[PDB]
Amino acid sequence: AVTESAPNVEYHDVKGDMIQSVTTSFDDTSRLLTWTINLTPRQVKSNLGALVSISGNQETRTVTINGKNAANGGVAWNLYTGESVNNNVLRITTQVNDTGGEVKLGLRLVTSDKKITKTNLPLEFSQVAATTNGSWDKAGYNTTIVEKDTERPVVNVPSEITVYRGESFEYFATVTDNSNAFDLAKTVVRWLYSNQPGRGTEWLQYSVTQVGNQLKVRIFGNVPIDTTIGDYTRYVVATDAAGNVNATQTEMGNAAVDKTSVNGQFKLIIRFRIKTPENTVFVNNPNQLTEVEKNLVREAVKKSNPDLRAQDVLNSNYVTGITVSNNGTTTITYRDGRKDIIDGSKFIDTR
Ligand SMILES: [Ca+2]
Repeated sequence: AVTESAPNVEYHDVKGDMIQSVTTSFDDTSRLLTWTINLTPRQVKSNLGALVSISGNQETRTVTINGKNAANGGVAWNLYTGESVNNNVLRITTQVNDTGGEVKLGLRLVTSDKKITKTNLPLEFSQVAATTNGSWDKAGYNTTIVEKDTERPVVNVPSEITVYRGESFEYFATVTDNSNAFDLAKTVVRWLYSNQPGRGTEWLQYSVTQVGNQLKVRIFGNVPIDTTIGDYTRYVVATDAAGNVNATQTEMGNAAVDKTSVNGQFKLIIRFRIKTPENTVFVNNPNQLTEVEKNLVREAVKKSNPDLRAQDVLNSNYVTGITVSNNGTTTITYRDGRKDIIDGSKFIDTR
């Protein structure tokens, strides 16, 4: 990624008459730094010369003057020469090391109708007339470049997010990073296969905010009353400013196949919200229900839970999935093997 910036002015000779403005553009992929120096000499002349100093954390790659590669005059300072035009640009590109930190650029600039050489460059305004006899400038700039960030961001998400059919939910994840700088657009909640909430869970929504040095990820939505009961693996995948991700596409795929976990993974569990019958079932002996009575009990649980479909229980069969004990305690075993238990005494009276 790129960032375009304007560096600090460390020093500038008030008697300079060339530099119009300086900007910087850093590419954090290549870690190339570009210093752009816009020039409007009062005395254009034919030739432009630039004595360039850079901090030890940079090493020069390219220097262009008026769009063309500058002749390298050679050597703390290095001479570059090229064409002088009234609206000119000197562009200096450096490789920044891995550390980054404060970067500096120093400049001694001239125009001249003479060939500009290392023996004839003036070091101060007062020596200009006797040497290059044109325009002159003298400045130093500084700015700060981030350290190379190779450490992935870390998501903290509940290991399990449980939601209920017919109800809304809201959970929260957090992301941190050593750089404390993130890419919120590339921070998502998704299933394995694509950047989408996933087939069967299209209702899964999220939003991302930066709160201080953390990301706050809201995971929320409304669960349809007829969505599939069971569990799903989903992933919080966050990207830092440098482009590091907590879990890569390859890693997610391996984790899904091997049944292992990645940072940011959670299990999304969809549950039915069970309701105890309010309608009383009357039995002969509350400790030994007859088979006829157990069927009354199953029907009453079905009545009190009308959104519980055959396909929602074990083996898609109400008789298999809703079992009733000798004391009328009812177990509802769902298609996924999870279960709810209703105490029989809650809704069973002795006749
Ligand atoms: Ca990082």
